[PDB]
This record gives sequence, C-alpha cells and structure tokens, in this order.
Amino acid sequence: ATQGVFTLPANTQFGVTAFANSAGTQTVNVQVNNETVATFTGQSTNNAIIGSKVLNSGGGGKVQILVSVNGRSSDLVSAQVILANELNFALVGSEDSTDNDYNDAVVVINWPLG
Amino acid sequence: ATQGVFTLPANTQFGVTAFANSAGTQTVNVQVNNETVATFTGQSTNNAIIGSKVLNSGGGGKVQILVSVNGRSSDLVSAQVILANELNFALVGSEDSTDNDYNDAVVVINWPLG
Amino acid sequence: ATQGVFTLPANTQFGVTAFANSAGTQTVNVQVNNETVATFTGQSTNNAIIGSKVLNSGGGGKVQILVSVNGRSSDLVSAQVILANELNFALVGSEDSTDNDYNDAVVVINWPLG
Amino acid sequence: ATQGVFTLPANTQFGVTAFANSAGTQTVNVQVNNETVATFTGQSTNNAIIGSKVLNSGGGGKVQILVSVNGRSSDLVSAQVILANELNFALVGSEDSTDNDYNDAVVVINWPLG
Ligand SMILES: Cc1cc(S(=O)(=O)NC[C@H]2O[C@@H](C)[C@@H](O)[C@@H](O)[C@@H]2O)c(C)s1
Ligand SMILES: Cc1cc(S(=O)(=O)NC[C@H]2O[C@@H](C)[C@@H](O)[C@@H](O)[C@@H]2O)c(C)s1
Ligand SMILES: Cc1cc(S(=O)(=O)NC[C@H]2O[C@@H](C)[C@@H](O)[C@@H](O)[C@@H]2O)c(C)s1
Ligand SMILES: Cc1cc(S(=O)(=O)NC[C@H]2O[C@@H](C)[C@@H](O)[C@@H](O)[C@@H]2O)c(C)s1
Ligand SMILES: [Ca+2]
Ligand SMILES: [Ca+2]
Ligand SMILES: [Ca+2]
Ligand SMILES: [Ca+2]
Ligand SMILES: [Ca+2]
Ligand SMILES: [Ca+2]
Ligand SMILES: [Ca+2]
Ligand SMILES: [Ca+2]
Repeated sequence: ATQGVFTLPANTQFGVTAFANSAGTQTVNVQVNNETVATFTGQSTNNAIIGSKVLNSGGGGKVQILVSVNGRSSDLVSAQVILANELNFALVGSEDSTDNDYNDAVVVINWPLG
Repeated sequence: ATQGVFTLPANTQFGVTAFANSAGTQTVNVQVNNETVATFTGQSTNNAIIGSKVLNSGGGGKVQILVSVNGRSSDLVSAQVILANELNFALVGSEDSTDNDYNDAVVVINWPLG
Repeated sequence: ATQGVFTLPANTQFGVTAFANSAGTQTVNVQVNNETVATFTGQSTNNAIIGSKVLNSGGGGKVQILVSVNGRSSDLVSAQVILANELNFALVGSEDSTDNDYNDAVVVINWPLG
Repeated sequence: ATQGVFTLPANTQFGVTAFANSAGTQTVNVQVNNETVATFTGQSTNNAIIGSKVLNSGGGGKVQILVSVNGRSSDLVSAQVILANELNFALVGSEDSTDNDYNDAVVVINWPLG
C-alpha cells in the first residue's frame, strides 16, 4: 500500500517534526496538495530533531511525507491515531537499509494546534 | 483508567519529546521506574518543542508521563502504536481546561533509537 | 477524558462487534447521534462474540459505546486508528472490576464497508 | 515493509476474528510460529464475520496473517495498538483489487483474554 499519505481536514494548521536515527543523512520532504512546502536534511544516531514546522493543509487537505537518503527513497510505514476523538497523530517510520528498525527518519504530524 | 504509563522493554534507549499548545505554562515530568529523570517546562500556542531527551528504560521498563499546569494535574489520554512489528510510539495528550482539544501538552515517546 | 465517543463520516455504514472476557454479563449499548440503536448482552470468559451489527452513522456521525455490568457503568478506554489512509478502526476496552485487564467487554467499530 | 506479522507474549491465549467486504471470496490463513492453525473463508459485501477463534501464541509468540482470493495474495496493511498499557489489538487490512479500500478482508487479533 501507499504509505506516508494522510488526509487532514481542509485549511487546518498542523505540526510536522522529524527525528533521525541512522548513519545516513536523511532528507524529509513534506508535500501539501502535491507541492513541496518543507524540507529537512540532517543526520543523527541519537534521535536528534532535524526539523519542526507549522504548516497549513490547504484546500485539499492532502499531506504526503517522502524520505530519501543520498537520492534513494526509503521504505515507509505509517498510520494515523486519534485520541479523545480530537487529538490526531499521523506517524511515519522509514528504513534506508536492511536492519528493519524503521527509525532512520521518524516523522510525527500532529493537529489541532493552538 | 490510568493514562500515560507504558511498559518498555528493559534497559532500552528511548526518546521523549513534548510540544505545547495552550495559554498555560506546561510542566511535563518523565518518571522511569518511579524516579523523575526529566522535566520540561514551557508555554506556546504554536506547537513549540518544550523539551526532547534520550533516556534509558532501566530494569523495570516502566515509563510514566505526568503533565501539570499551574500546580494542577492535567487530564491525560494515551496509547501505544507499533508499526512494522518494530517501531514503537507511546503517545500522550493532555487537557488543562474545558475545551477538550487534549493538545495542551503533547508528548511522544519513540523507540528503538540508533 | 470521555472515552468511547467517535466521529464517523456522516451517513456512512459501519460495523460494530463486541467480545466478552469476564465473569459478569456485559451490556453493550451503541448510540448513534445520542440515541441507543443496539444493545448486546452476553457472558463469556473466552472472547465470545456477544453481538455484531451493521449500522448507519446518520447526519451527525456520532457513535458512542457504553458498557455496563448489572447496571453499573464500566470504565472505558478507546482510540481510533486509520490504516492506508482509508481503513478505520474505533476500539473500546472496558473494566468492570479491579484487575485492570480492560478486556471485560471489547468493542470494535470498522468502516468503510463494502 | 512486511505486514501482518506480530510478536505476542509467549504462551498466551488470543482471539482472531475476520470480516469480509468484497465481491471476491476471502481466504484468511493464521500461522502461529510458522504453522497454519486456522483458516477462515467466506464472501460478503456487508462485513460478515467469516471466522472467529481462540488460539495460543506458543513458545515463539509469532502470529502471521495471510490473505488470498482464489489463490492470489492480497496486499496487506497492519499495525498494533495498546490501550491502558494492557489491552492489545493487532489489526490487518487487505486489498484484492484496484480500489484501495483495504477492507476486503479485515482481521482483528486481541489479547489478553479471560
Ligand atoms: C552513509 C550511509 C550509510 C547507509 S546504510 O545503509 O548503512 N544505513 C544506515 C544505518 O545506520 C545504522 C547506524 C542504523 O541506524 C541502521 O538502522 C541504519 O539503517 C546509507 C543508506 S547512507
Ligand atoms: C494562564 C492559563 C490559562 C489557562 S486556561 O484554562 O485558560 N487553559 C488554556 C487554554 O488555552 C487556549 C489558548 C487553548 O489552547 C486551550 O486548548 C487551552 O486549554 C490555564 C490552565 S493557565
Ligand atoms: C459475576 C460477577 C463477577 C464480577 S467481578 O467484579 O468479579 N469482575 C469480573 C472479572 O471476571 C474475571 C474472570 C476477569 O475476566 C476479570 O477481568 C473481570 O473483571 C462482576 C463485576 S459480576
Ligand atoms: C480485478 C479483480 C476483481 C475482483 S472482484 O470482482 O472480486 N471484486 C473485488 C472488489 O469487490 C468490490 C465489491 C469492492 O468490495 C472492492 O473493494 C473489492 O476489491 C478481484 C478479487 S480481482
Ligand atoms: Ca535502519
Ligand atoms: Ca536506525
Ligand atoms: Ca485545552
Ligand atoms: Ca490547546
Ligand atoms: Ca477486568
Ligand atoms: Ca477480564
Ligand atoms: Ca478493495
Ligand atoms: Ca472492499
């Protein structure tokens, strides 16, 4: 299945935060309605935050996360979870090699804000 | 039910990160095997990161998140999600008032690291 | 927090299924837009299905699960999870006593159907 | 990533339940520690329960779900969620064709029982 694609409510503020756990330099691309609106590039093996931004989901509400290392796409896994019928998490893990820890770039999307 | 309590595998490195979305100053306490090992304090209405740390789950693996605002315990909601049978998220929302957005402090715990 | 309350898309078919794991007879009430539309009653300590139905979420999309044993309300825990940005689960556990297994009645709501 | 594979605690009773939502007849295979221990078969476009069983996770705790339609493997999506640090759901969706609803067979694994 396609992974890393989420339908948010339209015209809604959301946060996106990426963590790195890999020897490879992670490039996280955030697309809103098929346009790149944020890019984080960084490296850590200690869960360092490579970026965090507030964005708007726009008319279509489509948010897509892509992760690559040195131009090669990582394999993605994702899910959305809702707590208290209001607090939303859209979660992405990614794997750049063969150890299958899926933590090489970890991306958390959260809404609502404020 | 009790919320914000998670059993991690023993002696395992994990990340903990907190975001704020409230007029109130949030105080997030992280306990590992019933000892306070991190405290994050801050205020934001725009998803600022008020803290992020790497910790070890120790012999018992017990991790508890507490959130308080101006001396009062916030109401917590929580769940753990596992992707690809390997990548773990322990998620906490909290509510300091009556609007029930449960985003006033948002806490994400993730493992494995590295 | 309030638990067992979910907002579904309006006017949408969904399934609801209840399992029992308790010495006590479980009463599961399913409310759609604040009206009880199904009641499942049964007893099992081995995960028997005490009820399953297909229902419609109506204009407001509000679905609420209540669980009681001999007229006394059980304590609830709940979350919603979405896979492949399409497949939805709304999950409820409940506790009728003090062992905190939260499996005494387990309720799974799923959509879309068809 | 591999999907539909879950590590349960060893030697633990669990429930597995499957629903169908497709014109195609679903065959759900349940493997425990790499041995087939249950097969559920049926055809419904209205969320019929095509099987429910109680099984034991054995020494290794490995549970795998496979889904096929007339001999052809469906594409799987999956995740595990834990509520109240105790109640576990292992969730599978599957897609037999081109609409990407991922509901064609839906499988819910739950533990603990009793
Ligand atoms: C410079 C690059 C190294 C790799 S890799 O294939 O070795 N993958 C990085 C691995 O780093 C380990 C320390 C560990 O975190 C493992 O999970 C990770 O996949 C590149 C692709 S680029
Ligand atoms: C200085 C403090 C104000 C409050 S409060 O009860 O008003 N709660 C804060 C509320 O802030 C809003 C901007 C919004 O984020 C809302 O969700 C939040 O509960 C204190 C408790 S302390
Ligand atoms: C006949 C009744 C017994 C109880 S109870 O309070 O003892 N709770 C039932 C308990 O049953 C156990 C077998 C186990 O499943 C436990 O988790 C459950 O809470 C009534 C309330 S009525
Ligand atoms: C090319 C293929 C067609 C089928 S099918 O005819 O069995 N249809 C499967 C579809 O049934 C619909 C009613 C709907 O539930 C849809 O989601 C489902 O995939 C194949 C098995 S392969
Ligand atoms: Ca890796
Ligand atoms: Ca890694
Ligand atoms: Ca609030
Ligand atoms: Ca708030
Ligand atoms: Ca109980
Ligand atoms: Ca029980
Ligand atoms: Ca389909
Ligand atoms: Ca279908």
